[PDB]
Amino acid sequence: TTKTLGLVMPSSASKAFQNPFFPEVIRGISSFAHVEGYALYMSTGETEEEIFNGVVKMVQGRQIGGIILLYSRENDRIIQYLHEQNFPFVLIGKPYDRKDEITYVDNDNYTAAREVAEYLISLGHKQIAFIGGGSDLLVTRDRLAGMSDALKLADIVLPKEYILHFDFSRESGQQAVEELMGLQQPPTAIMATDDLIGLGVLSALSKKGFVVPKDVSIVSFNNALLSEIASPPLSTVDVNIYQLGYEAAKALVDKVENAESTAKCIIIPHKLLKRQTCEGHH
Amino acid sequence: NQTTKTLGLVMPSSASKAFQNPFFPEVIRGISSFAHVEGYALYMSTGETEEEIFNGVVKMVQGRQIGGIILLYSRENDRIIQYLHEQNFPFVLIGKPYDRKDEITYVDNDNYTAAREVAEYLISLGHKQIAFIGGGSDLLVTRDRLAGMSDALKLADIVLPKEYILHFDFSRESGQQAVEELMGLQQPPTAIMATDDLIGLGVLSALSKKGFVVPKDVSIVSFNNALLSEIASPPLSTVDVNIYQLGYEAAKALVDKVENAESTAKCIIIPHKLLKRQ
Ligand SMILES: OC[C@H]1O[C@H](O[C@H]2[C@H](O)[C@@H](O)[C@@H](O)O[C@@H]2CO)[C@H](O)[C@@H](O)[C@@H]1O
Ligand SMILES: OC[C@H]1O[C@H](O[C@H]2[C@H](O)[C@@H](O)[C@@H](O)O[C@@H]2CO)[C@H](O)[C@@H](O)[C@@H]1O
Repeated sequence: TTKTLGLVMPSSASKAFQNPFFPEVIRGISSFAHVEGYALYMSTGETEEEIFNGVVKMVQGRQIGGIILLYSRENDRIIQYLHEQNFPFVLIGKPYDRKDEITYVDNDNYTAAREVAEYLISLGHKQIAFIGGGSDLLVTRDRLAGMSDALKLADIVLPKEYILHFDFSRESGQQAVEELMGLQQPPTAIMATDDLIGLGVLSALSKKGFVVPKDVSIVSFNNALLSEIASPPLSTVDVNIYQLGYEAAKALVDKVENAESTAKCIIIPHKLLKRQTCEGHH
Repeated sequence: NQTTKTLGLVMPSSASKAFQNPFFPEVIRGISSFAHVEGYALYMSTGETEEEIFNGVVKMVQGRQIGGIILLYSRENDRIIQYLHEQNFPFVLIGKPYDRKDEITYVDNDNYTAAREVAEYLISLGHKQIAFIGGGSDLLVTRDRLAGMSDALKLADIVLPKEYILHFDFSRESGQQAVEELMGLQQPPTAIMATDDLIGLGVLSALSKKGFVVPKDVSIVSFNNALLSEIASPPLSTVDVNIYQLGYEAAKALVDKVENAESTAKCIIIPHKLLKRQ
Protein backbone atom coordinates (compact mmCIF):
# COMPACT_ATOMS: atom_id res chain seq x y z
CA THR A 1 0.00 0.00 0.00
CA THR A 2 1.15 3.55 -0.51
CA LYS A 3 -0.01 6.42 1.47
CA THR A 4 -0.25 9.51 -0.48
CA LEU A 5 -3.23 11.70 -0.68
CA GLY A 6 -4.36 13.38 -3.77
CA LEU A 7 -5.39 16.96 -4.01
CA VAL A 8 -7.72 18.27 -6.65
CA MET A 9 -8.10 21.91 -7.50
CA PRO A 10 -10.97 23.67 -9.30
CA SER A 11 -8.40 24.65 -11.95
CA SER A 12 -4.67 24.80 -12.82
CA ALA A 13 -2.43 24.57 -9.74
CA SER A 14 -0.98 27.83 -11.13
CA LYS A 15 -4.33 29.70 -10.96
CA ALA A 16 -4.97 28.14 -7.52
CA PHE A 17 -1.71 29.27 -5.95
CA GLN A 18 -2.41 32.85 -6.88
CA ASN A 19 -5.27 32.64 -4.46
CA PRO A 20 -4.03 32.58 -0.90
CA PHE A 21 -6.85 30.25 0.10
CA PHE A 22 -4.96 27.28 -1.35
CA PRO A 23 -1.45 27.34 0.15
CA GLU A 24 -3.17 27.72 3.51
CA VAL A 25 -5.56 24.77 3.00
CA ILE A 26 -2.69 22.67 1.79
CA ARG A 27 -0.67 23.81 4.77
CA GLY A 28 -3.37 22.36 7.05
CA ILE A 29 -3.64 19.25 4.91
CA SER A 30 0.11 18.65 5.15
CA SER A 31 0.30 19.35 8.89
CA PHE A 32 -1.97 16.33 9.42
CA ALA A 33 -0.69 14.08 6.65
CA HIS A 34 2.61 14.39 8.52
CA VAL A 35 1.13 12.89 11.73
CA GLU A 36 0.21 9.65 9.89
CA GLY A 37 3.15 9.58 7.44
CA TYR A 38 1.13 10.49 4.37
CA ALA A 39 2.66 12.46 1.49
CA LEU A 40 0.79 14.58 -1.01
CA TYR A 41 0.16 14.48 -4.73
CA MET A 42 -1.45 16.71 -7.27
CA SER A 43 -1.78 16.75 -10.97
CA THR A 44 -0.68 19.52 -13.24
CA GLY A 45 -3.51 19.83 -15.67
CA GLU A 46 -4.84 23.25 -16.39
CA THR A 47 -7.96 22.41 -18.30
CA GLU A 48 -11.06 20.82 -17.09
CA GLU A 49 -10.43 17.87 -19.27
CA GLU A 50 -6.87 17.85 -18.14
CA ILE A 51 -7.84 17.85 -14.49
CA PHE A 52 -10.19 14.91 -15.09
CA ASN A 53 -7.43 12.91 -16.74
CA GLY A 54 -5.29 13.91 -13.79
CA VAL A 55 -7.63 12.31 -11.24
CA VAL A 56 -8.22 9.28 -13.43
CA LYS A 57 -4.48 8.49 -13.66
CA MET A 58 -4.31 8.93 -9.88
CA VAL A 59 -6.95 6.26 -9.37
CA GLN A 60 -5.61 4.09 -12.20
CA GLY A 61 -2.09 4.07 -10.77
CA ARG A 62 -3.05 2.26 -7.52
CA GLN A 63 -0.55 4.55 -5.75
CA ILE A 64 -3.02 7.10 -4.30
CA GLY A 65 -4.93 5.94 -1.22
CA GLY A 66 -7.40 8.82 -1.05
CA ILE A 67 -8.31 12.18 -2.59
CA ILE A 68 -9.28 15.54 -1.10
CA LEU A 69 -11.31 17.79 -3.35
CA LEU A 70 -10.38 21.39 -2.48
CA TYR A 71 -13.57 22.66 -3.98
CA SER A 72 -17.26 21.85 -4.50
CA ARG A 73 -18.82 22.30 -7.88
CA GLU A 74 -22.24 21.27 -9.15
CA ASN A 75 -22.10 18.27 -11.59
CA ASP A 76 -18.50 17.64 -10.91
CA ARG A 77 -17.60 14.75 -13.19
CA ILE A 78 -14.68 14.20 -10.78
CA ILE A 79 -17.14 13.22 -8.04
CA GLN A 80 -19.29 11.10 -10.42
CA TYR A 81 -16.10 9.28 -11.25
CA LEU A 82 -14.84 8.70 -7.74
CA HIS A 83 -18.30 7.72 -6.52
CA GLU A 84 -18.67 5.13 -9.28
CA GLN A 85 -15.16 3.65 -8.83
CA ASN A 86 -15.89 3.50 -5.11
CA PHE A 87 -12.67 5.49 -4.46
CA PRO A 88 -12.21 7.07 -1.01
CA PHE A 89 -12.54 10.85 -1.13
CA VAL A 90 -13.50 13.91 0.94
CA LEU A 91 -14.92 17.36 0.10
CA ILE A 92 -13.91 20.83 1.31
CA GLY A 93 -17.35 22.40 0.72
CA LYS A 94 -21.01 21.32 0.71
CA PRO A 95 -21.93 18.76 -1.98
CA TYR A 96 -24.85 19.68 -4.20
CA ASP A 97 -26.72 16.50 -3.24
CA ARG A 98 -26.10 13.20 -1.36
CA LYS A 99 -25.05 14.93 1.89
CA ASP A 100 -25.76 11.51 3.45
CA GLU A 101 -23.28 9.69 1.14
CA ILE A 102 -20.33 12.12 0.93
CA THR A 103 -18.01 13.20 3.74
CA TYR A 104 -17.20 16.84 3.70
CA VAL A 105 -15.66 19.70 5.63
CA ASP A 106 -17.13 23.16 5.45
CA ASN A 107 -17.96 26.33 7.22
CA ASP A 108 -21.56 27.25 7.82
CA ASN A 109 -21.39 29.64 4.91
CA TYR A 110 -25.14 30.18 4.88
CA THR A 111 -25.03 31.52 8.41
CA ALA A 112 -21.75 33.40 7.99
CA ALA A 113 -23.34 35.39 5.10
CA ARG A 114 -26.57 35.84 7.01
CA GLU A 115 -24.54 37.28 9.87
CA VAL A 116 -22.54 39.62 7.64
CA ALA A 117 -25.80 40.84 6.09
CA GLU A 118 -27.38 41.27 9.54
CA TYR A 119 -24.26 43.27 10.49
CA LEU A 120 -24.62 45.68 7.54
CA ILE A 121 -28.41 45.90 7.94
CA SER A 122 -27.99 46.81 11.60
CA LEU A 123 -25.68 49.56 10.24
CA GLY A 124 -28.59 51.03 8.28
CA HIS A 125 -27.57 49.93 4.78
CA LYS A 126 -30.57 49.07 2.59
CA GLN A 127 -28.89 48.75 -0.81
CA ILE A 128 -26.42 45.92 -0.42
CA ALA A 129 -24.63 44.13 -3.28
CA PHE A 130 -22.99 40.72 -3.52
CA ILE A 131 -19.97 39.86 -5.61
CA GLY A 132 -18.89 36.27 -6.00
CA GLY A 133 -17.01 33.76 -8.13
CA GLY A 134 -18.66 31.07 -10.25
CA SER A 135 -22.42 30.45 -9.91
CA ASP A 136 -21.70 26.74 -10.13
CA LEU A 137 -19.65 26.68 -6.91
CA LEU A 138 -21.51 25.87 -3.77
CA VAL A 139 -19.70 28.24 -1.46
CA THR A 140 -21.00 31.01 -3.76
CA ARG A 141 -24.60 29.75 -3.85
CA ASP A 142 -24.64 29.43 -0.07
CA ARG A 143 -23.08 32.85 0.58
CA LEU A 144 -25.57 34.31 -1.85
CA ALA A 145 -28.42 32.39 -0.18
CA GLY A 146 -27.66 33.63 3.35
CA MET A 147 -27.33 37.30 2.45
CA SER A 148 -30.39 37.06 0.19
CA ASP A 149 -32.60 35.57 2.95
CA ALA A 150 -31.29 38.10 5.44
CA LEU A 151 -32.44 40.89 3.11
CA LYS A 152 -35.89 39.37 2.57
CA LEU A 153 -36.31 38.92 6.30
CA ALA A 154 -35.73 42.60 7.01
CA ASP A 155 -37.92 43.47 4.00
CA ILE A 156 -35.09 44.81 1.89
CA VAL A 157 -35.11 44.33 -1.86
CA LEU A 158 -32.19 42.69 -3.67
CA PRO A 159 -32.31 43.64 -7.33
CA LYS A 160 -30.77 41.38 -9.96
CA GLU A 161 -28.25 44.14 -10.74
CA TYR A 162 -26.72 43.90 -7.23
CA ILE A 163 -25.80 40.26 -7.73
CA LEU A 164 -22.46 39.63 -9.46
CA HIS A 165 -20.52 36.64 -10.56
CA PHE A 166 -16.95 36.83 -11.71
CA ASP A 167 -13.92 34.74 -11.04
CA PHE A 168 -11.90 35.39 -7.93
CA SER A 169 -9.26 37.86 -8.82
CA ARG A 170 -8.66 41.50 -8.25
CA GLU A 171 -9.75 42.42 -11.77
CA SER A 172 -13.00 40.87 -10.98
CA GLY A 173 -13.30 43.33 -8.12
CA GLN A 174 -12.54 46.17 -10.54
CA GLN A 175 -15.14 45.21 -13.13
CA ALA A 176 -17.67 44.74 -10.36
CA VAL A 177 -17.05 48.29 -9.15
CA GLU A 178 -17.41 49.49 -12.72
CA GLU A 179 -20.76 47.70 -13.02
CA LEU A 180 -22.05 48.58 -9.56
CA MET A 181 -20.85 52.16 -9.30
CA GLY A 182 -22.12 52.61 -12.88
CA LEU A 183 -25.81 52.04 -12.07
CA GLN A 184 -28.40 54.78 -11.56
CA GLN A 185 -28.94 53.65 -7.96
CA PRO A 186 -25.70 51.95 -6.77
CA PRO A 187 -25.25 50.00 -3.55
CA THR A 188 -23.89 51.57 -0.37
CA ALA A 189 -22.53 48.30 1.08
CA ILE A 190 -20.88 45.35 -0.71
CA MET A 191 -20.23 41.72 0.29
CA ALA A 192 -17.37 40.01 -1.48
CA THR A 193 -17.15 36.24 -1.22
CA ASP A 194 -13.32 36.37 -1.49
CA ASP A 195 -10.57 38.78 -0.26
CA LEU A 196 -9.07 38.96 -3.77
CA ILE A 197 -12.31 40.52 -4.93
CA GLY A 198 -12.43 42.66 -1.77
CA LEU A 199 -8.99 44.01 -2.41
CA GLY A 200 -9.86 44.79 -5.99
CA VAL A 201 -13.14 46.38 -5.03
CA LEU A 202 -11.18 48.70 -2.71
CA SER A 203 -8.66 49.83 -5.27
CA ALA A 204 -11.32 50.34 -7.89
CA LEU A 205 -13.52 52.32 -5.56
CA SER A 206 -10.50 54.45 -4.72
CA LYS A 207 -9.48 54.97 -8.31
CA LYS A 208 -12.94 56.49 -8.79
CA GLY A 209 -12.35 58.80 -5.82
CA PHE A 210 -14.67 57.10 -3.37
CA VAL A 211 -13.64 56.56 0.20
CA VAL A 212 -14.03 53.36 2.09
CA PRO A 213 -15.90 53.25 4.33
CA LYS A 214 -17.55 56.67 4.32
CA ASP A 215 -19.04 56.22 0.84
CA VAL A 216 -19.20 52.42 0.61
CA SER A 217 -18.84 49.69 3.20
CA ILE A 218 -17.16 46.41 2.22
CA VAL A 219 -17.11 43.06 3.98
CA SER A 220 -15.29 40.12 2.41
CA PHE A 221 -14.34 36.59 3.27
CA ASN A 222 -11.27 34.56 4.14
CA ASN A 223 -8.85 36.70 6.07
CA ALA A 224 -5.98 36.83 3.69
CA LEU A 225 -2.89 38.28 5.08
CA LEU A 226 -3.32 40.92 2.50
CA SER A 227 -6.63 41.93 4.02
CA GLU A 228 -4.83 42.90 7.28
CA ILE A 229 -2.65 45.46 5.57
CA ALA A 230 -4.98 46.86 2.98
CA SER A 231 -5.71 50.43 3.43
CA PRO A 232 -7.90 50.63 5.23
CA PRO A 233 -7.76 47.15 6.55
CA LEU A 234 -10.63 44.99 5.35
CA SER A 235 -13.42 43.60 7.39
CA THR A 236 -13.45 40.02 6.49
CA VAL A 237 -14.72 36.77 7.72
CA ASP A 238 -12.10 34.44 9.05
CA VAL A 239 -13.09 31.10 7.91
CA ASN A 240 -10.19 29.16 9.45
CA ILE A 241 -8.71 27.85 6.22
CA TYR A 242 -5.99 25.86 7.95
CA GLN A 243 -8.42 23.91 10.10
CA LEU A 244 -10.57 23.23 7.02
CA GLY A 245 -7.48 21.56 5.54
CA TYR A 246 -6.33 19.73 8.62
CA GLU A 247 -9.74 18.40 9.38
CA ALA A 248 -10.34 17.41 5.73
CA ALA A 249 -7.16 15.24 5.74
CA LYS A 250 -7.99 13.73 9.14
CA ALA A 251 -11.42 12.77 7.79
CA LEU A 252 -9.95 11.24 4.61
CA VAL A 253 -7.28 9.13 6.30
CA ASP A 254 -9.91 7.84 8.69
CA LYS A 255 -12.08 6.97 5.69
CA VAL A 256 -9.17 5.31 4.04
CA GLU A 257 -7.80 3.42 6.88
CA ASN A 258 -10.94 2.31 8.60
CA ALA A 259 -12.38 1.42 5.33
CA GLU A 260 -15.81 0.88 6.63
CA SER A 261 -17.21 4.22 7.02
CA THR A 262 -19.97 6.51 7.81
CA ALA A 263 -20.38 9.79 6.08
CA LYS A 264 -20.48 12.86 8.26
CA CYS A 265 -20.10 16.59 7.76
CA ILE A 266 -17.58 18.66 9.78
CA ILE A 267 -18.31 22.35 10.41
CA ILE A 268 -15.33 24.58 11.21
CA PRO A 269 -16.11 27.88 12.96
CA HIS A 270 -15.93 31.20 11.20
CA LYS A 271 -15.48 34.68 12.73
CA LEU A 272 -16.48 38.06 11.39
CA LEU A 273 -13.58 40.42 11.95
CA LYS A 274 -14.62 43.94 11.70
CA ARG A 275 -11.69 45.98 10.83
CA GLN A 276 -11.87 49.26 9.01
CA THR A 277 -14.09 49.06 5.96
CA CYS A 278 -17.44 49.55 7.52
CA GLU A 279 -19.30 52.64 8.68
CA GLY A 280 -22.70 53.55 9.96
CA HIS A 281 -25.43 54.52 7.61
CA HIS A 282 -28.17 56.25 9.56
CA ASN B 1 0.60 -2.74 30.22
CA GLN B 2 -1.13 0.37 31.67
CA THR B 3 -4.82 0.53 30.52
CA THR B 4 -8.03 1.86 32.11
CA LYS B 5 -10.29 2.79 29.13
CA THR B 6 -13.71 4.16 30.08
CA LEU B 7 -15.96 7.09 29.11
CA GLY B 8 -18.30 9.06 31.31
CA LEU B 9 -21.88 9.85 30.40
CA VAL B 10 -23.41 12.75 32.21
CA MET B 11 -26.97 11.50 32.54
CA PRO B 12 -30.14 13.50 33.20
CA SER B 13 -32.01 13.44 36.52
CA SER B 14 -33.60 10.02 37.27
CA ALA B 15 -36.81 11.86 38.28
CA SER B 16 -36.66 14.20 35.24
CA LYS B 17 -39.10 13.83 32.33
CA ALA B 18 -36.02 13.65 30.05
CA PHE B 19 -34.65 10.32 31.43
CA GLN B 20 -37.78 8.62 30.07
CA ASN B 21 -37.61 10.31 26.70
CA PRO B 22 -36.62 7.80 23.97
CA PHE B 23 -33.87 10.15 22.75
CA PHE B 24 -31.49 8.95 25.50
CA PRO B 25 -31.65 5.21 25.06
CA GLU B 26 -31.04 5.76 21.37
CA VAL B 27 -28.17 8.14 21.96
CA ILE B 28 -26.55 5.65 24.37
CA ARG B 29 -26.98 2.94 21.70
CA GLY B 30 -24.70 4.93 19.36
CA ILE B 31 -22.27 5.73 22.13
CA SER B 32 -21.88 2.09 23.19
CA SER B 33 -21.77 0.88 19.60
CA PHE B 34 -18.71 3.00 18.76
CA ALA B 35 -17.22 2.68 22.25
CA HIS B 36 -17.08 -1.05 21.56
CA VAL B 37 -14.77 -0.56 18.56
CA GLU B 38 -12.07 0.88 20.78
CA GLY B 39 -12.89 -1.16 23.91
CA TYR B 40 -14.20 1.69 26.06
CA ALA B 41 -16.66 0.91 28.86
CA LEU B 42 -19.33 3.36 29.91
CA TYR B 43 -19.68 4.90 33.32
CA MET B 44 -22.82 6.87 34.18
CA SER B 45 -23.76 9.49 36.72
CA THR B 46 -26.62 8.91 39.11
CA GLY B 47 -27.55 12.32 40.51
CA GLU B 48 -30.98 13.87 40.75
CA THR B 49 -30.40 17.53 41.61
CA GLU B 50 -28.12 19.94 39.68
CA GLU B 51 -25.55 19.96 42.52
CA GLU B 52 -25.46 16.15 42.82
CA ILE B 53 -24.81 15.84 39.08
CA PHE B 54 -22.05 18.42 39.31
CA ASN B 55 -20.50 16.50 42.22
CA GLY B 56 -20.58 13.33 40.16
CA VAL B 57 -18.55 14.91 37.38
CA VAL B 58 -16.06 16.19 39.95
CA LYS B 59 -15.81 12.59 41.24
CA MET B 60 -15.23 11.27 37.68
CA VAL B 61 -12.33 13.54 36.93
CA GLN B 62 -10.83 13.36 40.30
CA GLY B 63 -10.85 9.61 40.29
CA ARG B 64 -8.82 9.62 37.15
CA GLN B 65 -10.24 6.34 35.97
CA ILE B 66 -12.30 7.90 33.22
CA GLY B 67 -10.73 9.07 29.98
CA GLY B 68 -13.31 11.61 28.76
CA ILE B 69 -16.87 12.75 29.30
CA ILE B 70 -19.94 13.07 27.09
CA LEU B 71 -22.60 15.58 28.03
CA LEU B 72 -25.96 14.17 27.00
CA TYR B 73 -27.84 17.42 27.53
CA SER B 74 -27.14 21.12 27.08
CA ARG B 75 -27.78 23.54 29.99
CA GLU B 76 -27.52 27.34 29.81
CA ASN B 77 -24.93 29.22 31.93
CA ASP B 78 -23.49 25.66 32.19
CA ARG B 79 -21.39 24.99 35.27
CA ILE B 80 -20.05 21.53 34.30
CA ILE B 81 -18.73 22.81 30.99
CA GLN B 82 -16.95 25.58 32.90
CA TYR B 83 -15.34 23.10 35.37
CA LEU B 84 -14.32 20.71 32.58
CA HIS B 85 -12.73 23.45 30.50
CA GLU B 86 -10.81 24.61 33.60
CA GLN B 87 -9.58 21.08 34.46
CA ASN B 88 -8.41 20.69 30.85
CA PHE B 89 -10.63 17.61 30.61
CA PRO B 90 -11.60 16.19 27.20
CA PHE B 91 -15.36 16.25 26.70
CA VAL B 92 -17.89 16.26 23.87
CA LEU B 93 -21.45 17.54 23.82
CA ILE B 94 -24.63 16.26 22.19
CA GLY B 95 -26.52 19.37 21.02
CA LYS B 96 -25.48 22.89 20.37
CA PRO B 97 -24.26 24.78 23.35
CA TYR B 98 -25.40 28.29 23.58
CA ASP B 99 -22.04 29.94 23.93
CA ARG B 100 -18.47 29.07 22.99
CA LYS B 101 -19.65 26.96 20.12
CA ASP B 102 -16.34 27.95 18.79
CA GLU B 103 -14.63 26.58 21.92
CA ILE B 104 -16.43 23.25 22.27
CA THR B 105 -16.74 20.08 20.20
CA TYR B 106 -20.25 19.02 19.67
CA VAL B 107 -22.49 16.91 17.58
CA ASP B 108 -25.79 18.08 16.14
CA ASN B 109 -28.51 17.98 13.52
CA ASP B 110 -29.12 20.94 11.28
CA ASN B 111 -32.19 21.71 13.16
CA TYR B 112 -32.69 25.07 11.74
CA THR B 113 -32.66 23.69 8.28
CA ALA B 114 -34.87 20.84 9.13
CA ALA B 115 -37.53 23.10 10.44
CA ARG B 116 -37.34 25.17 7.36
CA GLU B 117 -37.66 22.07 5.27
CA VAL B 118 -40.64 20.94 7.16
CA ALA B 119 -42.36 24.26 6.67
CA GLU B 120 -41.76 24.40 2.91
CA TYR B 121 -43.32 20.95 2.75
CA LEU B 122 -46.48 22.04 4.46
CA ILE B 123 -46.70 25.14 2.40
CA SER B 124 -46.37 23.03 -0.61
CA LEU B 125 -49.35 21.20 0.63
CA GLY B 126 -50.15 24.79 1.09
CA HIS B 127 -51.36 25.26 4.60
CA LYS B 128 -52.31 28.77 5.56
CA GLN B 129 -51.93 28.40 9.25
CA ILE B 130 -49.21 26.43 10.92
CA ALA B 131 -48.62 25.97 14.56
CA PHE B 132 -45.67 24.98 16.66
CA ILE B 133 -45.34 23.14 19.96
CA GLY B 134 -42.01 22.95 21.59
CA GLY B 135 -40.31 21.57 24.56
CA GLY B 136 -39.59 24.37 26.89
CA SER B 137 -37.96 27.35 25.41
CA ASP B 138 -34.48 27.63 26.77
CA LEU B 139 -33.15 24.51 25.14
CA LEU B 140 -31.61 25.42 21.85
CA VAL B 141 -32.97 22.64 19.86
CA THR B 142 -36.33 24.21 20.48
CA ARG B 143 -35.08 27.70 19.67
CA ASP B 144 -33.55 26.50 16.37
CA ARG B 145 -36.57 24.46 15.30
CA LEU B 146 -38.71 27.53 16.13
CA ALA B 147 -36.48 29.85 14.12
CA GLY B 148 -36.35 27.50 11.11
CA MET B 149 -40.12 27.45 10.78
CA SER B 150 -40.77 31.09 11.72
CA ASP B 151 -38.36 31.98 8.87
CA ALA B 152 -39.81 29.79 6.23
CA LEU B 153 -43.14 31.23 7.01
CA LYS B 154 -41.89 34.74 6.88
CA LEU B 155 -40.28 34.12 3.58
CA ALA B 156 -43.52 32.54 2.64
CA ASP B 157 -45.35 35.53 3.98
CA ILE B 158 -47.55 33.41 6.10
CA VAL B 159 -48.07 34.91 9.48
CA LEU B 160 -47.36 33.63 12.94
CA PRO B 161 -49.69 34.60 15.71
CA LYS B 162 -47.71 34.01 18.80
CA GLU B 163 -50.65 31.96 19.56
CA TYR B 164 -49.53 29.31 17.19
CA ILE B 165 -46.54 28.99 19.39
CA LEU B 166 -46.37 26.93 22.49
CA HIS B 167 -43.90 25.70 24.96
CA PHE B 168 -44.37 22.79 27.34
CA ASP B 169 -41.80 20.20 28.35
CA PHE B 170 -41.56 17.07 26.22
CA SER B 171 -44.38 15.01 27.71
CA ARG B 172 -47.28 13.09 26.28
CA GLU B 173 -49.42 15.12 28.70
CA SER B 174 -47.96 18.39 27.31
CA GLY B 175 -49.12 17.47 23.78
CA GLN B 176 -52.62 16.81 25.15
CA GLN B 177 -53.21 20.26 26.74
CA ALA B 178 -51.92 21.98 23.61
CA VAL B 179 -54.51 20.41 21.25
CA GLU B 180 -57.20 21.53 23.69
CA GLU B 181 -55.66 25.04 23.75
CA LEU B 182 -55.08 25.39 19.99
CA MET B 183 -58.50 24.27 18.78
CA GLY B 184 -59.52 26.79 21.48
CA LEU B 185 -59.37 29.95 19.33
CA GLN B 186 -61.52 30.97 16.39
CA GLN B 187 -59.10 29.70 13.88
CA PRO B 188 -57.69 26.18 13.72
CA PRO B 189 -54.44 25.85 11.91
CA THR B 190 -54.81 22.68 10.04
CA ALA B 191 -51.11 22.02 10.19
CA ILE B 192 -48.83 21.47 13.05
CA MET B 193 -45.22 21.01 13.78
CA ALA B 194 -44.11 19.37 17.05
CA THR B 195 -40.47 19.14 18.08
CA ASP B 196 -40.59 15.75 19.77
CA ASP B 197 -42.25 12.41 19.21
CA LEU B 198 -43.71 12.23 22.70
CA ILE B 199 -45.40 15.63 22.04
CA GLY B 200 -46.49 14.46 18.60
CA LEU B 201 -48.10 11.37 20.17
CA GLY B 202 -50.18 13.34 22.68
CA VAL B 203 -51.12 15.58 19.76
CA LEU B 204 -52.41 12.64 17.70
CA SER B 205 -54.25 11.15 20.70
CA ALA B 206 -55.77 14.39 22.06
CA LEU B 207 -57.30 15.02 18.64
CA SER B 208 -58.49 11.44 18.37
CA LYS B 209 -60.24 12.20 21.72
CA LYS B 210 -61.85 15.34 20.17
CA GLY B 211 -63.12 13.71 16.93
CA PHE B 212 -60.67 15.23 14.40
CA VAL B 213 -59.41 13.11 11.49
CA VAL B 214 -55.69 13.30 10.63
CA PRO B 215 -54.43 13.83 7.89
CA LYS B 216 -57.55 15.19 6.10
CA ASP B 217 -58.64 17.68 8.80
CA VAL B 218 -55.36 18.42 10.54
CA SER B 219 -51.85 17.61 9.16
CA ILE B 220 -49.04 16.72 11.62
CA VAL B 221 -45.30 16.56 11.39
CA SER B 222 -43.02 15.83 14.23
CA PHE B 223 -39.42 15.31 14.91
CA ASN B 224 -37.29 12.40 15.82
CA ASN B 225 -38.83 9.33 14.49
CA ALA B 226 -39.09 7.83 17.90
CA LEU B 227 -40.63 4.85 16.24
CA LEU B 228 -43.09 5.18 18.83
CA SER B 229 -43.77 7.03 15.63
CA GLU B 230 -44.71 4.02 13.50
CA ILE B 231 -47.13 2.60 16.04
CA ALA B 232 -49.42 5.49 17.03
CA SER B 233 -52.36 6.04 14.81
CA PRO B 234 -51.79 6.79 11.25
CA PRO B 235 -48.02 6.94 11.06
CA LEU B 236 -46.46 10.38 10.73
CA SER B 237 -44.99 12.97 9.51
CA THR B 238 -41.50 12.74 10.88
CA VAL B 239 -38.05 14.04 10.60
CA ASP B 240 -35.72 11.31 11.42
CA VAL B 241 -32.55 12.54 12.94
CA ASN B 242 -30.53 9.37 13.20
CA ILE B 243 -29.96 9.74 17.00
CA TYR B 244 -27.87 6.60 16.99
CA GLN B 245 -25.38 8.31 14.68
CA LEU B 246 -25.32 11.40 16.99
CA GLY B 247 -24.30 9.10 19.83
CA TYR B 248 -21.84 7.21 17.62
CA GLU B 249 -20.24 10.32 16.21
CA ALA B 250 -20.04 11.92 19.65
CA ALA B 251 -18.07 8.92 20.97
CA LYS B 252 -15.76 8.85 17.95
CA ALA B 253 -15.03 12.51 18.57
CA LEU B 254 -14.30 12.10 22.29
CA VAL B 255 -12.12 9.02 21.86
CA ASP B 256 -10.08 11.07 19.37
CA LYS B 257 -9.91 13.92 21.88
CA VAL B 258 -8.83 11.51 24.63
CA GLU B 259 -6.11 9.72 22.69
CA ASN B 260 -4.51 12.36 20.48
CA ALA B 261 -4.85 15.48 22.51
CA GLU B 262 -6.98 17.17 19.88
CA SER B 263 -7.71 20.71 20.81
CA THR B 264 -9.63 21.74 17.82
CA ALA B 265 -13.20 22.50 18.22
CA LYS B 266 -15.49 21.52 15.51
CA CYS B 267 -19.10 20.84 15.11
CA ILE B 268 -20.00 17.44 13.68
CA ILE B 269 -23.34 17.46 11.84
CA ILE B 270 -25.54 14.40 11.44
CA PRO B 271 -27.86 14.23 8.42
CA HIS B 272 -31.58 14.26 8.89
CA LYS B 273 -34.41 12.98 6.64
CA LEU B 274 -37.99 14.03 6.35
CA LEU B 275 -40.14 10.92 6.15
CA LYS B 276 -43.80 11.61 5.46
CA ARG B 277 -46.37 8.99 6.51
CA GLN B 278 -49.21 11.13 7.96
O1 LIG C 1 -15.99 27.68 3.28
C1 LIG C 1 -15.23 26.55 2.97
C2 LIG C 1 -14.94 26.64 1.49
O2 LIG C 1 -13.55 26.54 1.21
C3 LIG C 1 -13.21 26.55 -0.18
O3 LIG C 1 -13.69 27.70 -0.87
C4 LIG C 1 -12.75 28.65 -1.31
C5 LIG C 1 -12.66 28.70 -2.83
O4 LIG C 1 -12.47 27.43 -3.41
C6 LIG C 1 -11.48 29.59 -3.14
O5 LIG C 1 -11.32 29.67 -4.54
C7 LIG C 1 -11.72 30.99 -2.58
O6 LIG C 1 -12.64 31.65 -3.41
O7 LIG C 1 -12.24 31.02 -1.26
C8 LIG C 1 -13.15 30.04 -0.80
C9 LIG C 1 -13.16 30.05 0.74
O8 LIG C 1 -14.08 30.98 1.27
C10 LIG C 1 -13.83 25.35 -0.86
O9 LIG C 1 -13.48 25.38 -2.22
C11 LIG C 1 -15.34 25.49 -0.71
O10 LIG C 1 -15.93 24.44 -1.44
C12 LIG C 1 -15.73 25.56 0.78
O11 LIG C 1 -17.04 26.00 0.95
O1 LIG D 1 -31.12 17.74 16.82
C1 LIG D 1 -30.45 17.02 17.82
C2 LIG D 1 -30.73 17.68 19.14
O2 LIG D 1 -30.80 16.63 20.06
C3 LIG D 1 -31.20 16.95 21.38
O3 LIG D 1 -32.56 17.36 21.43
C4 LIG D 1 -33.44 16.35 21.87
C5 LIG D 1 -33.89 16.61 23.30
O4 LIG D 1 -32.79 16.47 24.16
C6 LIG D 1 -34.95 15.58 23.62
O5 LIG D 1 -35.38 15.70 24.96
C7 LIG D 1 -36.08 15.78 22.61
O6 LIG D 1 -36.33 17.15 22.44
O7 LIG D 1 -35.60 15.34 21.37
C8 LIG D 1 -34.60 16.23 20.89
C9 LIG D 1 -34.00 15.76 19.57
O8 LIG D 1 -35.04 15.63 18.63
C10 LIG D 1 -30.24 17.97 21.95
O9 LIG D 1 -30.88 19.19 22.19
C11 LIG D 1 -29.13 18.10 20.93
O10 LIG D 1 -28.62 16.80 20.75
C12 LIG D 1 -29.55 18.53 19.54
O11 LIG D 1 -29.77 19.92 19.43
